[PDB]
Amino acid sequence: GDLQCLCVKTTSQVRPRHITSLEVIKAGPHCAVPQLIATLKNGRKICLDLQAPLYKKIIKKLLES
Amino acid sequence: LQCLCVKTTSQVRPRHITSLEVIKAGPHCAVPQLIATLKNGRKICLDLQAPLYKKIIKKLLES
Amino acid sequence: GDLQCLCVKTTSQVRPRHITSLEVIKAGPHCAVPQLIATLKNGRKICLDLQAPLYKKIIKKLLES
Amino acid sequence: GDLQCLCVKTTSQVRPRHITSLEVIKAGPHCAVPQLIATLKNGRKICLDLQAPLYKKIIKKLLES
Repeated sequence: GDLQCLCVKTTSQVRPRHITSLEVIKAGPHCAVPQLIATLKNGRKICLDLQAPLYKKIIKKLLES
Repeated sequence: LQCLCVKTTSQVRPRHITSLEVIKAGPHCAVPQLIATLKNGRKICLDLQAPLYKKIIKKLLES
Repeated sequence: GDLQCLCVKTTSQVRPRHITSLEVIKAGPHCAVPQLIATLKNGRKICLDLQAPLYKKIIKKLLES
Repeated sequence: GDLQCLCVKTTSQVRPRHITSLEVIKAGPHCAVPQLIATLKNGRKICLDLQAPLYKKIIKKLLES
């Protein structure tokens, strides 16, 4: 009932080098769970697995760009 | 149908929307996706209802 | 204020067909004018002219699956 | 290109608790450096310096949210 989240289904089926941006959204009254939304080169957006290995490395790639 | 916007909503006040992202239908997602960002920072998926997104696009393009 | 307009100038020579995503940004502290960021199939991003009707057609092509 | 850097300056100090969203934009034709966009409760957006631990504390603050 308190999970009106954009991120319903997540993924790990993406190459880190294809991510142009990552948004980390705090849990809130509407979606009381953290959210990781990543944008691809094609403008396509996807949700990443809260605690899967991939996100950690996506963040490293981004910062060293 | 490997979308982001699996469940959409119309419960939103057009005036609180700071940005709207319109995503074209593709191989990973059968239909178009409307992703609005509110002032507080929150993101949501809008219902593909012409009168509603038209109103929204108007307030944004006329700001 | 920490932010400024993202758009420097707009592009008029582009095919609606090549746009994968369009971001419409309301005016505010960051920028006194609305912004239309179109992402192309290759990943390139451009800004569209507000006066120009070109975008009303891109929104059409986009909104129809 | 059509786009310039969104961040014209940065805010070297803010309490991790004010942030509701952190967008990490990788360097590209739009900007030669990464950019850290933090959205505050009031809806204010500030840019952060690319200091590893400092925002890596804002990111965990958000993930453990």
